[PDB]
Amino acid sequence: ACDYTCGSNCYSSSDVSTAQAAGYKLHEDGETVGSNSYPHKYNNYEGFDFSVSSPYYEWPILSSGDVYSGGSPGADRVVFNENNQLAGVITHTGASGNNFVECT
Ligand SMILES: Nc1nc2c(ncn2[C@@H]2O[C@H](CO)[C@@H](O)[C@H]2OP(=O)(O)O)c(=O)[nH]1
Repeated sequence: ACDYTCGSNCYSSSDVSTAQAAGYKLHEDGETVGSNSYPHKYNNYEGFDFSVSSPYYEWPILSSGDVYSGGSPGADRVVFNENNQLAGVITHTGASGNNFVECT
C-alpha cells in the first residue's frame, strides 16, 4: 500500500526520503534545477498546518522513482524545511489551477 497517495501516484517513505535528500543538498549548495528553479521557497498560501517550522522549500517527487534532474516536474512535491525536516507531500492533482492539496 502507499505511504502517500498523490492522485494516482503511489509513494513509499523511501521514495520521499530519496527526493528530499536530493532537494535539500541542492538547497544547501544554492543550486537550482528546472525551469521553475527547484528547490524553491514554498509560501504555504494554502495554509497547510505543518508540524515542522518555516521556511519551507518544495522539490518535485517523480512517479518514475527517479530523482528530479530537470524537464517536467510533474504535479507532486516534497516540502522540507531549513532543518531538513519533512513538512508534507503535496500535489496539483485534484487542486484547481496551480493550487495544491495534500497527498493522503
Ligand atoms: N499554490 C502555491 N504555489 C506556490 C506556493 N509557493 C510558491 N508557489 C508558486 O506560486 C506560483 C503560483 O502557484 C507558481 O510559481 C508556484 O510554483 P510551483 O508550481 O513550482 O510550486 C504556495 O504556497 N502555493
